[PDB]
Amino acid sequence: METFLFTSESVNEGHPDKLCDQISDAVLDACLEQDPDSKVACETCTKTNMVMVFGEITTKATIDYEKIVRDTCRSIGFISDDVGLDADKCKVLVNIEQQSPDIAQGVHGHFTKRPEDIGAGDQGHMFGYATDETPELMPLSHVLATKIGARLTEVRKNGTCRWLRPDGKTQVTVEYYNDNGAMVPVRVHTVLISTQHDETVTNDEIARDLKEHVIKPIIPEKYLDDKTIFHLNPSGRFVIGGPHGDAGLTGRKIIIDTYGGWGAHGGGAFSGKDPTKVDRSGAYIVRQAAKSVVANGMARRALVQVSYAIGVPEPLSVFVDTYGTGLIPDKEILKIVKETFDFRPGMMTINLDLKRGGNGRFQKTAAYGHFGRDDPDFTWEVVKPLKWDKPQLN
Amino acid sequence: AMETFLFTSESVNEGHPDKLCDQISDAVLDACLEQDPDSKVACETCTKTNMVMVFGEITTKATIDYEKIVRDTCRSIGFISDDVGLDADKCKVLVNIEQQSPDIAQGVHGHFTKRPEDIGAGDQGHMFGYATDETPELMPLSHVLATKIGARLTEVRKNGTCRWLRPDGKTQVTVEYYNDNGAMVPVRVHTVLISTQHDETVTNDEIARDLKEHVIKPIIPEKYLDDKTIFHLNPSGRFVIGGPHGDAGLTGRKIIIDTYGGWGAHGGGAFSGKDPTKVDRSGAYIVRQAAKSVVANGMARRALVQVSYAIGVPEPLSVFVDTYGTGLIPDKEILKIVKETFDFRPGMMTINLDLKRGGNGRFQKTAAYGHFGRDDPDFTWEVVKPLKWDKP
Ligand SMILES: C[S@@+](CC[C@H](N)C(=O)[O-])C[C@H]1O[C@@H](n2cnc3c(N)ncnc32)[C@H](O)[C@@H]1O
Ligand SMILES: C[S@@+](CC[C@H](N)C(=O)[O-])C[C@H]1O[C@@H](n2cnc3c(N)ncnc32)[C@H](O)[C@@H]1O
Ligand SMILES: [K+]
Ligand SMILES: [K+]
Ligand SMILES: [Mg+2]
Ligand SMILES: [Mg+2]
Ligand SMILES: [Mg+2]
Ligand SMILES: [Mg+2]
Repeated sequence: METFLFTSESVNEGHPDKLCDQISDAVLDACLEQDPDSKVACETCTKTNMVMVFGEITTKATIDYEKIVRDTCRSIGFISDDVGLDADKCKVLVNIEQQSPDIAQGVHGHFTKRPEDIGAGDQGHMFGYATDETPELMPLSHVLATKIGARLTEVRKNGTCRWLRPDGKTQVTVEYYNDNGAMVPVRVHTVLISTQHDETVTNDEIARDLKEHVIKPIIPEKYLDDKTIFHLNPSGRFVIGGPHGDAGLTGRKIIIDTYGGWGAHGGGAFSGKDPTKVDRSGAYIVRQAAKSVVANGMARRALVQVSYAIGVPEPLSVFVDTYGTGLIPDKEILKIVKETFDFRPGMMTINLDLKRGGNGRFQKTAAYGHFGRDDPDFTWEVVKPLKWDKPQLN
Repeated sequence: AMETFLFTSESVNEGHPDKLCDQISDAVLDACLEQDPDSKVACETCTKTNMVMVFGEITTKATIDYEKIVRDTCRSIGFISDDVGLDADKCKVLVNIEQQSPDIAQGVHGHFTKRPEDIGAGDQGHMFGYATDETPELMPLSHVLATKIGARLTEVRKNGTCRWLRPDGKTQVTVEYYNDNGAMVPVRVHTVLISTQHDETVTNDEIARDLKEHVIKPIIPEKYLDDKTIFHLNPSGRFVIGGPHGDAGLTGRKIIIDTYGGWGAHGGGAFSGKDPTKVDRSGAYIVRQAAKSVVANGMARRALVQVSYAIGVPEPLSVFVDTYGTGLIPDKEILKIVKETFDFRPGMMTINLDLKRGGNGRFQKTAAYGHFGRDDPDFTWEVVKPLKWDKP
């Protein structure tokens, strides 16, 4: 058994970049709840005692940008200068304008084009990935780092670890075997957690609590052994956190948002964008495509690329690769995927019901990742039946 | 019939508002390293209509005019009027820059007391380096053509060939590829796309003519072009409003365009506005050197290298090498050689690649047209290292 090490990280809801992603998606949800046809490109940035929302929104919604910022900051736990931002005292800056008329005519003819004619809202390329190594058909390295980060938030909010503050990051090194291009986890090599904390707790109590309350409950017993390496607040002190410790921006966690370094990324951020922004509706459809290929048993792993030009509905390219694990040739998987999914932006919006905001639909997507999640609002997680002849059947 | 697949990479030029932000961020870094090479810099930039903000964490002995660095960067790019999407002299410049968290500074560098081999990673994360023999710069052709078409787009605006051009432009190339036992062999350019900002003096037929004869045809090798290549030339039909005026920009929103255009992998960290204790940068720069050295020494046709860190720990938590079945020796041996040849500790990388020297736009030059595949001697991570191996 020749093995290799692969590492992915995560950050929880209180990381200053993820805070911005969550605020950006709070603004989106708010615009859509009132005006489903909202054009939203909402960017957020944060530093000590400052939040700025900026970019382009055309909506009929009545929005107060200041209340959405201050509410999002509050629910996450940023309620004093001690935890790294005070939702009720921080400066909130707004530089939001309507979408360029030049973009609006090409994309959606100023709200006049029919679904099937809606152009991509920008150029770019997006990838979808899926792997049979976990039930959610995601990479184990990403899934553990992410589920450890969610746990880290949960034990802060349920009172299991009262010493926790909101800002935390995780990283997991998984030791893998390649089985004919499929990825088979062997064991967890290294676990890293860095978490903000108050001045009541010793580093021995942090190490103990993280192993017992956060790590052992999330990682399957069979991947943990007495050689697994643990780094637990390795910097030795994490009291100052959130924006007070580090400025955050929307769209600076795009690998954490997706597959943790597995598959590929076309580089587009998701948060604060309505679904004419193919960066988001396009990546979601290619995840649904990649997942459907693995879930139907057509392959053990699959990577799908799509690409767009602004004002053009049809994709410029589509790629399927199954890393040698496909049970039919990759070009027939490409033909089945092209027959089965509509990559036109106006169609993707409707097929995935992405014009619904409210009940934090998108805000929920803006921490703990966009993919591998079971909430029915994650409509791109629903597997589509695919038509093919399985080698094993007559 | 030869089996092929389509792979698409994009680029943006120096007037893209996200890329403007990367070049401001890295202009700040330059100014800081030119006066104080031990400068700790995490300089973030964002921009919208008539507005640039610099923010984040700088500890430097340097005496810096942030406001003049912003304006001079906006000016040399060409944002000199509201008509081209930002005026370097009119716009509001906001600054929310403060000193690095002492909790980070103690753990990372012991407030400037830790020796190089003991220097902590400034953060956790992971970082990928890639190389492929398909071009002479050992970059993927999809990425190279998109990138070099965008740099030509800027060059024909500056040199006065196409006087209707404004600063903000995007490109995208779809390449048709043959898989030759894991090695990537480019067959042809399937689709070329350009969207460029433009004044009111030019017609769409003049744009499409000029973009093909002045911009595309000079850059793309003839052997890759044919009478079936698809060309999307300003497909939105109108691009007069541009720059920050048409789209908010942010530092670190072009990390794929900064790297390998969707080939290899990305750990998700941004480069621009960071000093070298930031393993996001020094980490990705050394794994590029390692990947490039494996391919350039003839050990493989393609190579991916991952490295990972924990904050405050000098040694990486993991390394992986994969050659996609092109390695002439087993990957576990290539890993052994890379570990023996490359020092991944952040204090060591900084000195070995000379990353503590800025000025003369050392980093500002990496903040557009990509950090890899360039032969400027300032790109010390492009220098190939000899590797000791026995060719089978
Ligand atoms: C280490 S900071 C990034 C570097 C920072 N811009 C600087 O000036 O060095 C990145 C993230 O690590 C976490 N972090 C902040 N302070 C930390 C500390 N003292 N120890 C460990 N992790 C910390 C927070 O999640 C923060 O957003
Ligand atoms: C189209 S904008 C992204 C979406 C935008 N935030 C919105 O409100 O729809 C992204 C980039 O496309 C380019 N762009 C801007 N205006 C354009 C136009 N009218 N036609 C084509 N490309 C344009 C610029 O490079 C800009 O930074
Ligand atoms: K930052
Ligand atoms: K934007
Ligand atoms: Mg960040
Ligand atoms: Mg983009
Ligand atoms: Mg952008
Ligand atoms: Mg990072």
